[PDB]
Amino acid sequence: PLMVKVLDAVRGSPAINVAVHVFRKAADDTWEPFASGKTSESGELHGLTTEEEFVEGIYKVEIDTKSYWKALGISPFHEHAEVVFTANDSGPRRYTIAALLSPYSYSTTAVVTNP
Amino acid sequence: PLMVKVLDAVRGSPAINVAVHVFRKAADDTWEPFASGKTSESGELHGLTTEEEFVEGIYKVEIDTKSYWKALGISPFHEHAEVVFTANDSGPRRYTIAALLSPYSYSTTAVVTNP
Amino acid sequence: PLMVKVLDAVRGSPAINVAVHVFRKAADDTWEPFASGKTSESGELHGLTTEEEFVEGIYKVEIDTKSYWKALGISPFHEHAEVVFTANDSGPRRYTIAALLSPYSYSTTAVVTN
Amino acid sequence: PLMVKVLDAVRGSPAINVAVHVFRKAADDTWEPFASGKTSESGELHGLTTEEEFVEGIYKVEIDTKSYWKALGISPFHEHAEVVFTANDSGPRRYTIAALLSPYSYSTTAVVTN
Ligand SMILES: COc1cccc(OC)c1/C=C/c1cc(Br)c(N)c(Br)c1
Ligand SMILES: COc1cccc(OC)c1/C=C/c1cc(Br)c(N)c(Br)c1
Repeated sequence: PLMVKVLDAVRGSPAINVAVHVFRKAADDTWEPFASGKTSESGELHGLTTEEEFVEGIYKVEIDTKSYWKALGISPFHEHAEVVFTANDSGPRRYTIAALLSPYSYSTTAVVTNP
Repeated sequence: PLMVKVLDAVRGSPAINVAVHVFRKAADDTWEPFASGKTSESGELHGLTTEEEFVEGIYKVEIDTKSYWKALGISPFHEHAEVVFTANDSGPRRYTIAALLSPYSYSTTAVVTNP
Repeated sequence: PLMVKVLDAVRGSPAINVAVHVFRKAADDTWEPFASGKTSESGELHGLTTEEEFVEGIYKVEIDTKSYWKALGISPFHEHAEVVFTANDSGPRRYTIAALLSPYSYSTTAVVTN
Repeated sequence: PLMVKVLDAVRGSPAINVAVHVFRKAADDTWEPFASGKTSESGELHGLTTEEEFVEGIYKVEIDTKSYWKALGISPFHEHAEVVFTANDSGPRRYTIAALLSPYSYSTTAVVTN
């Protein structure tokens, strides 16, 4: 129900080995760790959560772009890219969070489908 | 060897039923029709060409964004999005041309892999 | 030393009257208010800080995209757009943070000049 | 009535000295030269046309991205970036075409104002 896709706008490739941390806003308004992983050789990260676990809430998907660029050699502008959204508030949906990375820029989109 | 992926930044969905026309620059410097198709329900268009057919050259992938937006109801800025690139000049590669559409904007990227 | 520019990809216009909040990361890892404002008719927000106050550190620029879309009667995906970066003195002097907004997507870049 | 703004997503800067060629679609469906120039130090190109000359029609703005990247010693994907649009009098008066460049990608938007 939650997938992340990351592309590299410099290389024209998937962004591989990108760390991703997901948080969910708690009752007390803190950001609780929810899940985490790394993108694959295809720039994809699946298996973050289950439909049972992925309840309604406000989620933050933090993509560790700095760590990606620095592992490359390369000094980027942003600390990370954070994507924050309400999920599942009209029932369960499947979410793909995509990001396209450059050293001083990124774009992000969502694909939301109703299974 | 040539795939096209189109997303809709307004709806948060694949861009379905988008017409795509591919041209290849000829010896005489004209743009010859090469292939064409429509995106699927997943916003993807496969089956445009074969490795045999997809020789070295300068290719133009014209994504008919205006027709997409107008079929929607909706009056957009651009006539189309054109993606022009040299392909296969270091031997065969697989190319994915992606576009993310809004009424007054688009972004495009390439994913190039060596099979 | 710090400017924000916001554009609207649906209407082909500056994004006007967008709330923007800037925070600086404190020693205890919390985010403290730094500057805020609303974008102008040109989608710009100037006058956020001065050279004196804008010291090296980690800053967050939070753009209230949800309220922007809702005011236009459009349903959006994101709660906000967040741009988090380090200001570094050995780089050029002026930072412009730009964002290009759509309901389910945004783009952001930095223009850092001398 | 027509301005072009080009930014560099790798270096976080204006894209300076980029060649830009503007064409207008002729009655016979060919593209005829209209205006050209090179972006300034601020990544801008002004002075392309006048209100008198910039009549309704289909225009193409071709940004020579390949030469830009090659001059920086970087290998790029695209031959150029093409932006094709109709100018319509019943819309706002001034058109700004912006582009944000990376070696294997670009973004473009229009800001159309009165
Ligand atoms: C879900 O997204 C995908 C899934 C599979 C394959 C894909 O491309 C090969 C994509 C592309 C995503 C994408 C994201 C952003 Br942001 C921009 N700007 C662009 Br252009 C494209
Ligand atoms: C008219 O545009 C401008 C005028 C003055 C200053 C500007 O930034 C400092 C801009 C930004 C343009 C812009 C274009 C794209 Br395409 C994307 N993706 C992004 Br983000 C931003």
